[PDB]
Amino acid sequence: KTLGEVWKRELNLLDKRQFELYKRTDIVEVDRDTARRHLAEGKVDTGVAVSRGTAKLRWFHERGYVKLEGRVIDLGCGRGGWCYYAAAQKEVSGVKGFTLGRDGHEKPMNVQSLGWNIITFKDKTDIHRLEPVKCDTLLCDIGESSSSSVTEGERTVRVLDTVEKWLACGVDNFCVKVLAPYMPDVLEKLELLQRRFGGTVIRNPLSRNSTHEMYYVSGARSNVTFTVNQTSRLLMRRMRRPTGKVTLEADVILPIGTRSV
Ligand SMILES: Nc1ncnc2c1ncn2[C@@H]1O[C@H](CSCC[C@H](N)C(=O)O)[C@@H](O)[C@H]1O
Repeated sequence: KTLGEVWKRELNLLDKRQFELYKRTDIVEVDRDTARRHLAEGKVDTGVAVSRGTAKLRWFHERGYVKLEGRVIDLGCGRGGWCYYAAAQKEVSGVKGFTLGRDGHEKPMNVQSLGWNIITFKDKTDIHRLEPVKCDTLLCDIGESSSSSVTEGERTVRVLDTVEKWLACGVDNFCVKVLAPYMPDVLEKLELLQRRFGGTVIRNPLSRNSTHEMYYVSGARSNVTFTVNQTSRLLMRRMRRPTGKVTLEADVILPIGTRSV
C-alpha cells in the first residue's frame, strides 16, 4: 500500500539484468581499492577503513545528523567501521562495540587507526539480549535484507524495539539503521519514537538502491512520513529511469596511532 511497499514488489519483479541495471543507477560509492589491498596485505597503520561503514557514518557525522560524543556504544559493530570512525573523533572518550561474530557473522577487525586503543570489541554477543548500558552516543547498524517485505518489517521492528530499551536509559546522540522504513508498522513506531526521543530518519546517499534503508538520527527533526516517501519516490524513479551510471568518491583515511594521556 505504501509507495515503499509498491517499490519492494516491483524490485522483486525485475529480471536478473534489470536488477543489475537498477543497482547501478545514479548511485554513489567510495573507491575501496586501496583499503582492500592494504587490508589483504596485513597493513594496520595506514588509516584505511575496515568497511564501507566508516564512510557511511562519516557522512552523517560531518553534517550534524549525529554528534559523536563521550561514551559511544555500537550495536552490531561487525568489522568495526563505525567503532574506528568514532574512536578517531576528539569528542569521543571511549567506544564499546558488540557483535555476533560467529556462524558466518563478520568478526571485528584489528587495525590501528587513531584511537583503536579506546575501543573494546566484544563478539559472541546477541545485542537483543544484551542488558542496556548507560552511554552518551548510541549507534546501531543492524538490519538483514530480505526479499520479503513482511520479513524486513519484522526485522526492523525488532531492531527498533531493542534500541528503544537503550534510548530509554538516556542518550544524547543516536544513529540507528531502519531497514524497512516503508512498512506501515515501522512508520508508526518511528512516529512514536520521535515523539519520545526526537530525531528523524535520513537516507544516506551511500546506501544501495536495492535497499530502502534509512537511519534514525538525533541531529534533525522532520516529518518521518514525508522523508520516507521522498526516498520511495527517488528509488522508484531510478527503477523506471535506469542509467547504470555510478559515481565514485574517495574512501575515508583516518589518522593512525593511540590516543594517550
Ligand atoms: N543480534 C545481533 N547481535 C549482534 N550483532 C548482530 C546481530 N544481528 C546482526 N548483527 C551484526 O550486525 C552487523 C551489521 S553490519 C555493520 C557494519 C558496521 N557498521 C561497519 O561500519 O563495519 C553484522 O556484522 C551482523 O553480523
